[PDB]
Amino acid sequence: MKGDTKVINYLNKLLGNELVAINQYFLHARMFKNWGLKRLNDVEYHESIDEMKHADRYIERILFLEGLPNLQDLGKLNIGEDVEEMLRSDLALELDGAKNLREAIGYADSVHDYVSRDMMIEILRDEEGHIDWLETELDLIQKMGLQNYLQAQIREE
Amino acid sequence: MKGDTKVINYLNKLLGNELVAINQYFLHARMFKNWGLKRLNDVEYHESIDEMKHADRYIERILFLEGLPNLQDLGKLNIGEDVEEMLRSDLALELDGAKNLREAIGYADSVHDYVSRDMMIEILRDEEGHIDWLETELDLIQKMGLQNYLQAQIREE
Amino acid sequence: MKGDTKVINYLNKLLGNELVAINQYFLHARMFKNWGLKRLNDVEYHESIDEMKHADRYIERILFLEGLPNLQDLGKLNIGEDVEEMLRSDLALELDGAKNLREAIGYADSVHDYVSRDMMIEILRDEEGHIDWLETELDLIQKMGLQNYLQAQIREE
Amino acid sequence: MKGDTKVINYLNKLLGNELVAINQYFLHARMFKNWGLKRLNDVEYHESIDEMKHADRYIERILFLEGLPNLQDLGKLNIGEDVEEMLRSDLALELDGAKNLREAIGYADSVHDYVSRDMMIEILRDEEGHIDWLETELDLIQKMGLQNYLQAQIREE
Amino acid sequence: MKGDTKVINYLNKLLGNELVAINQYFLHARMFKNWGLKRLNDVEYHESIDEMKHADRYIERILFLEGLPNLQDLGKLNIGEDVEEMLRSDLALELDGAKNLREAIGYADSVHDYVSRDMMIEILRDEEGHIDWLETELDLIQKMGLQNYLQAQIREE
Amino acid sequence: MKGDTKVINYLNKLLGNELVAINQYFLHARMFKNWGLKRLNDVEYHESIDEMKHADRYIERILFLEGLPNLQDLGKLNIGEDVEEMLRSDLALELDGAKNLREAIGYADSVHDYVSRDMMIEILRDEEGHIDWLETELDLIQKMGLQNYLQAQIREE
Amino acid sequence: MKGDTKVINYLNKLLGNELVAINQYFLHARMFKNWGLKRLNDVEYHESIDEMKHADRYIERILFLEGLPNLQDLGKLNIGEDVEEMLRSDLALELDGAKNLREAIGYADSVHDYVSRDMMIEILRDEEGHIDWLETELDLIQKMGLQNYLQAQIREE
Ligand code: HEM
Ligand code: HEM
Ligand code: HEM
Ligand code: HEM
Ligand SMILES: [Zn+2]
Ligand SMILES: [Zn+2]
Ligand SMILES: [Zn+2]
Ligand SMILES: [Zn+2]
Ligand SMILES: [Zn+2]
Ligand SMILES: [Zn+2]
Ligand SMILES: [Zn+2]
Ligand SMILES: [Zn+2]
Ligand SMILES: [Zn+2]
Ligand SMILES: [Zn+2]
Ligand SMILES: [Zn+2]
Ligand SMILES: [Zn+2]
Ligand SMILES: [Zn+2]
Ligand SMILES: [Zn+2]
Repeated sequence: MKGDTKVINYLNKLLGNELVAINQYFLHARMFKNWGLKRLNDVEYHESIDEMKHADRYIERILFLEGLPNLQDLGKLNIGEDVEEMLRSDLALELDGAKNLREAIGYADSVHDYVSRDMMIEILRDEEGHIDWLETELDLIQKMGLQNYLQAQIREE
Repeated sequence: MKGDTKVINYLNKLLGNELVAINQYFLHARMFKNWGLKRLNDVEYHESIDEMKHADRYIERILFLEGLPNLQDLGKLNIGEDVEEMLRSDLALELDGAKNLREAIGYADSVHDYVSRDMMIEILRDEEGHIDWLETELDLIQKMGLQNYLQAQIREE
Repeated sequence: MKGDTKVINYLNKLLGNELVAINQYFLHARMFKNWGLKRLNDVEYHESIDEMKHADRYIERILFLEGLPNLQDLGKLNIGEDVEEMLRSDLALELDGAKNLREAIGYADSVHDYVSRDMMIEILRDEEGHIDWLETELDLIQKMGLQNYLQAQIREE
Repeated sequence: MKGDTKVINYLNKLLGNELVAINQYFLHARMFKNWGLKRLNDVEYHESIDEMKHADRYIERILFLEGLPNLQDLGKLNIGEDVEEMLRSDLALELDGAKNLREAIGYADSVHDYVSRDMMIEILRDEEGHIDWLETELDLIQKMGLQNYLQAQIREE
Repeated sequence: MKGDTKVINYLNKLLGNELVAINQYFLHARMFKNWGLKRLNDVEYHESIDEMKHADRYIERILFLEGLPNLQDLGKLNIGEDVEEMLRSDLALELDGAKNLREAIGYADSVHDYVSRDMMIEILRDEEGHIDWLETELDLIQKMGLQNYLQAQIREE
Repeated sequence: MKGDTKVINYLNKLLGNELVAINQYFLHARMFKNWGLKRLNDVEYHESIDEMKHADRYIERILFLEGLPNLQDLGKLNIGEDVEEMLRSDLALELDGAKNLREAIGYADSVHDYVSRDMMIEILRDEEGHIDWLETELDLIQKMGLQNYLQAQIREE
Repeated sequence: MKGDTKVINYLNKLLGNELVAINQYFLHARMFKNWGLKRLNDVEYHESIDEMKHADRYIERILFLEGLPNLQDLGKLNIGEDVEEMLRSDLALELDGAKNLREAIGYADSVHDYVSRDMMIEILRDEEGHIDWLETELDLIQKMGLQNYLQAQIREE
């Protein structure tokens, strides 16, 4: 069913955001796992899988709309070297992604692509969940101190 | 069955205390949940449901005695901005509540409303349990320090 | 994640509507139960619980958006003294609430708060169910007459 | 297998009767559900479904006989505005349809289409059950009065 | 254990109230069953049994206190001839019995018979439930009229 | 609850679309079944049931909004005579219906009927699935040729 | 445990080959799904998951050896527009990848990194499975012709 060209361009842009987040969260999860921070590996691994499922939904929607999914153009990763810097980099990426989502959702409504919009709102709700988790962990580091915070990560929850 | 007017007035006063406590505990619980303090969310939410059940018991008893439950006049909430201030505010509210309960219990006995009295003694028992929990947590903060105490709240028990 | 100030104000106003509805429905449920109208007790009790669940969603959303939930300012209850008066008061209240809901949903969209919008649309759907139930009962009183209507309430459904 | 032209014409006539009855019973059922008359929604929905299965049987039989089922020419619905008027309209429609069935059954026998005949007799048996249910409900309205009658419809059977 | 003489006298007075109520409720229940009012037979039979368990508790307590249970002096029954008169007679009897219970409870406290007191308060709680059921039924008769009220009694609940 | 008059008009137009689609998908299904194309019978039968469920949602919504469902005015069927023509006819009908949905969804938003809008977006989502299925089948016929395509339809999936 | 620098570089190169394969196979899988070729969607999806699992083993090994996994530099995708082109492209990618693997396995042995070698031989055996499946499918297209081959993909296996 031929979709609106600019809607397909926005979906490719959001797919590009999910591709960056997949790699960044998956690498962060295995860095945490290597350091023995099991709880953080578990959450970040599951965050990584959520972004993979988001990428799948964009890929299928784009193809349904008769566009060409662009899995070629990976954007900048910001890996970071310590726990706080890693979580802050994830959070910055998420806030940028939500901004792009909000734009695409408004546009999709104005051209009456309500099914693309409905899918993007469900994805945005998941992203707000990822944001909440990141903001909360960053705050906990501040309130209990990094040493207590790291000790809390060693067992799976 | 027409009840004593002053007993109905005391029951409405106690109902009013429960209404404040329901709101204060429920909001505290969701504040803790938002901060990622799961154990405190769990306990405060259950303390909140306990007060809801107390409020139910007063409402039914007042109607049985042919009075008019007053759910309109909400007393002052004292929310607080940090863990210790919140728990201290719940404790202050509970202690004021137990005082009113003791007074009503004595009076119900004087006019031979022993069933309203039996109900109030059971609620007072529950309130002494909320007080015990609050006092103990405040003492733990002091003994282990705030950072260790916060760390201990992040997993459910 | 910092929310739009006016969205938070709308959320607090809708929360205020839920708090009124919780109390009014709960007290009506127990009045019905005291009169031995078990079926009306059951339905009104379940609507009060639905409104409690709505209040909880507003509270959690306001806190996530970094605002202050206002559980202090209870609006006017209109209790009523007989079955038809009580149902009509619940109806007027629902209709006023639905009006404020529609206004907030439109505004959430203008500022791209699509998750708050998506939440409030699910709550609106629930409110339209409460309205449908109230309007239907009111029409049944008219069609079968009050005595038959009361008779049909004495057994739980 | 090439069927008799007039038999196919009769089958299309009866299919037309079924298509009117599907819509009329379905709409009556949902009108009853909207009014809170659950018992009547339940019966009329199930009659609607009976008529749908009758239509399916005509369609398949016409196809087997190498004819063209006509689902295009919808006959006149008579919806009605209150319970008695709705039931009486369903009854008039069923009586008309039974008269057409009797004629078609006679004709199928004279051209030796005994399988079309046997199908139509099983459908006529179901229609006589529909007529019996309608005649009985209308008589109950008279005997107990409309107010008691409507009260009797509010719960599922 | 030798009990207080007046406490035993009060226990025998209350036992006497129970013995009247057993007979009156049992006979009312069977009168209702004979008339085909099954719901009322069911409730009144179960009230009869409650009173029997109350009597058993008085008998055992008087024996433990080294007193002589008096099952000889049956007080006045007031049976009544129609549903409302029967219920109103049960209610008057229960109100009288509650007044005697209140007096005995006050007295047991002043002589430090706290276990007799605790038993009597549990019995008073059950009696207030009996009073509530009666008051509610009598009000239902008024609100829906006697004919609808009797119709509502023909099936078991 | 009194709905917006133009919303009810749109709901009636959409209902009219579903009614055409019910009949056309149902007749196509049984034509495939008669031809021994069991796979196509199964899919088209399930699409017809999907449109019946859509039609039920429109009817209940219009009644809730105090409108009159119009099941009388059946639009034009285009049945077709061979597999490819029938599929193309279903596709043209679906695309016209999706255009009407988009218009109604926009309008519903402008008058704040967010629950009617929410219902229509779910239905649109289903229609886009119908569309995808039809487009895919039509492309398969071209890719593998009609003879292989027919062969693939004889067994149930 | 500090690994050999050139081993880590080989590991990063092979991880790069997996990242290309994950994307190419996943998009191919969803392209097949869109065309209604379910059997091809299923196999290519499961091959993509295989590559994801390989990527994970490289990442974990590189971190264990204290190197930095490079998930930033994505190599050239060759997507293709029809089934045969897409399969040939996956085949070319696989053969290039197996070449890089053979080279790395040899070198791991020269520097006594036998655990890296053991991991890479297991991945190579999986890659030879992917190669076998692709060569086999390409040969089937030529032996049965593309129309029959496409017909054979529409049902899942
Ligand atoms: C186009 C990019 C990718 C897409 C679309 C994608 C997609 C998916 C999907 C749909 C699943 C199934 C998840 C579920 O439903 O449970 C999955 C699983 C998985 N993915 Fe990816 N993924 C991508 C990239 C990656 C990358 C780069 C890694 C690198 C580690 C990875 C690692 C995994 C792992 C370990 C699993 C679980 C496999 C298992 O044990 O079953 N994925 N992926
Ligand atoms: C008049 C004031 C209230 C009364 C009398 C009341 C009463 C009740 C009662 C009786 C229950 C059932 C508890 C049980 O048996 O487990 C309940 C549950 C609940 N209440 Fe309230 N409540 C009141 C106010 C509130 C408020 C202000 C909130 C705000 C959030 C709230 C939130 C809840 C929640 C989330 C539940 C659990 C419902 C569930 O099962 O999911 N209540 N309440
Ligand atoms: C009119 C006179 C009385 C009648 C008609 C009556 C009748 C009955 C009946 C029909 C039962 C149920 C029996 C069964 O099927 O198991 C019962 C139970 C019982 N009765 Fe009576 N009774 C009378 C007087 C009394 C008195 C004076 C007592 C003094 C204690 C008494 C004590 C009990 C007790 C303890 C039970 C068993 C209750 C339970 O635990 O379920 N009854 N009676
Ligand atoms: C107003 C229009 C129609 C409406 C509203 C309607 C509605 C429905 C509904 C709600 C169901 C039950 C679906 C489920 O939940 O599984 C159903 C079933 C069915 N319908 Fe219709 N339908 C309509 C027209 C038709 C027509 C013209 C046919 C012609 C055959 C038909 C044939 C059937 C059949 C065979 C079933 C399944 C019956 C069974 O075996 O239980 N319907 N319909
Ligand atoms: Zn995402
Ligand atoms: Zn995310
Ligand atoms: Zn309390
Ligand atoms: Zn408390
Ligand atoms: Zn609500
Ligand atoms: Zn509501
Ligand atoms: Zn029929
Ligand atoms: Zn019929
Ligand atoms: Zn007793
Ligand atoms: Zn009693
Ligand atoms: Zn549809
Ligand atoms: Zn459709
Ligand atoms: Zn691989
Ligand atoms: Zn491979």
